[PDB]
Amino acid sequence: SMSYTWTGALITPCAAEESKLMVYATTSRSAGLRQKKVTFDRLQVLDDHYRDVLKEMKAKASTVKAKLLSVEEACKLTPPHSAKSKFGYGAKDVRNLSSKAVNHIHSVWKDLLEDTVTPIDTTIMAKNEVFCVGRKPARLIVFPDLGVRVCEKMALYDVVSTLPQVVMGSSYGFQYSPGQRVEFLVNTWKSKKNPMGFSYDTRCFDSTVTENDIRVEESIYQCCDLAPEARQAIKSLTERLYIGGPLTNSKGQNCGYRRCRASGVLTTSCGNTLTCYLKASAACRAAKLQDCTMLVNGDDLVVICESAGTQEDAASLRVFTEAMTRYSAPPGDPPQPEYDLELITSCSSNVSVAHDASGKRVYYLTRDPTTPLARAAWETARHTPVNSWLGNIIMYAPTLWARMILMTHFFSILLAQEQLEKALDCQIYGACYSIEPLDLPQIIERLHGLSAFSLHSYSPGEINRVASCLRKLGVPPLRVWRHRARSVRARLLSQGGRAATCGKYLFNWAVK
Ligand SMILES: CN1CCC[C@@H](CN(C)C(=O)Cn2c(-c3ccccc3)c(C3CCCCC3)c3ccc(C(=O)O)cc32)C1
Ligand SMILES: [Mn+2]
Ligand SMILES: [Mn+2]
Repeated sequence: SMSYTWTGALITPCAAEESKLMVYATTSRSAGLRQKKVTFDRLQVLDDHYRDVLKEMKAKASTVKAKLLSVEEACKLTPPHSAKSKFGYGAKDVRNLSSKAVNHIHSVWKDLLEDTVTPIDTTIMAKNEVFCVGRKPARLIVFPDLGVRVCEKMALYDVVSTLPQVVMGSSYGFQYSPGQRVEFLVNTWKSKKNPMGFSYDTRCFDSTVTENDIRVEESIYQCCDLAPEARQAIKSLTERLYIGGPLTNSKGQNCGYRRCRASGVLTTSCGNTLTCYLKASAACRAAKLQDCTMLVNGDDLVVICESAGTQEDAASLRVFTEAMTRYSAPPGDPPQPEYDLELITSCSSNVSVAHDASGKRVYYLTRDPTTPLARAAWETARHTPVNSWLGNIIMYAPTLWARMILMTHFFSILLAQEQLEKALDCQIYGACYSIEPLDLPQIIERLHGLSAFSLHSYSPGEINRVASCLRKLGVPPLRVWRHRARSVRARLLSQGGRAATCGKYLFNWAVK
């Protein structure tokens, strides 16, 4: 059946958008191009590999016990900036246990227990994301009302935060920090006698997810030891929200129908991950890949295995891709075999090497600096909820490009404007922090270790990538950034106390 049906009505904005300040942002104006790409008929033929894998997943999920969150708990874990409800309350009311929000949530819950059929309304919107130079359309976000989003947490928060790591073990990508991800990948690579690996990424993964996939996910969740009420709500949520439902735009008009994965529900990330893991493990078996190890974050997959030779590997990946296509998930680009860990890119990121103070080799996670640089450029002009600059400084703090350019530029703009002690909002790992720039040294030490302030002798490929990137975007080269940073460091050190600590740790690399 069709991933989507459309009525004719447009996907409309809810606010003042802006598609430029080179660097652009996606808007609702481009939503029609996205609608085209994500609209198609799915075909799926399962086989005994798929079935054998699923059976093993269920046997693991059957050892998981999960509880209901109370309304109260679910209210307290609602994110502070999520969309206000149609029925008269917002995120802030939910979190402060307003009687209006609580009585309406209890009523949504009771309706889920009592009605297991009526499709549930979702709003469709175009996501506003900054990119770099061609132009890609806006991604679509599809979410139900806030009261339903609280009930999803009641039914499933304990399941989605416990089950996946038990079912997928070390392949569950979301349990790792960047350093931990690197350690998994490097250890896996070094365990093979002749390592080969590849990344796979599915072409419109949300749209490839079928009704059967979503029902299979529910059946995994029902292997858990759950309270009766939980089982009924999870079934009712599966039938009324997860498999499909109607879409309505920001102006309350009927946009169409969805018969595929919603991007804006609690189970999206866990479901996608479980479903990809299931099809990818089955596809490794069809392909007959030797000593296979997988890392999965949504539909981003790395596989690392024993090479069987050059032409053998190339053919084996074709058989893998064929199997994945039969299971409903063709790739955006065909996967390529790699014999260098550094060349495998997934979740937009890759492993690279540098040296610590003692001269020990140290592996760290990096990425192409183009999009992060563009995004930080945008937040120099405008101002966001997410502060992607700061998040990137935190997650990629050991990288050459974050230390030399991102850290430098932003502590300079902060000295200039005297905003050192002003806290900034910052979305990292699905949660919104209030970050004080002088807190960074401690945050980076906690996330990456002290070696992050001390790494040198980076790999020549990484240095050249940063350098080509600066040149392509019009930003000063690295010699300029070393000079500026000597200046920024000097100032911070004059300011004493905590700002002196920033200068000492964050810019120790600039000293002569
Ligand atoms: C004539 N030339 C210099 C003045 C204005 C400039 C406009 N451009 C292309 C930029 O500003 C590019 N750019 C950009 C930039 C612009 C667009 C996309 C990506 C980076 C940045 C970002 C780098 C990372 C921190 C955030 C600013 C930037 C920083 C400093 C400087 C600088 O010249 O000192 C330039 C930077 C063009
Ligand atoms: Mn994809
Ligand atoms: Mn992906």
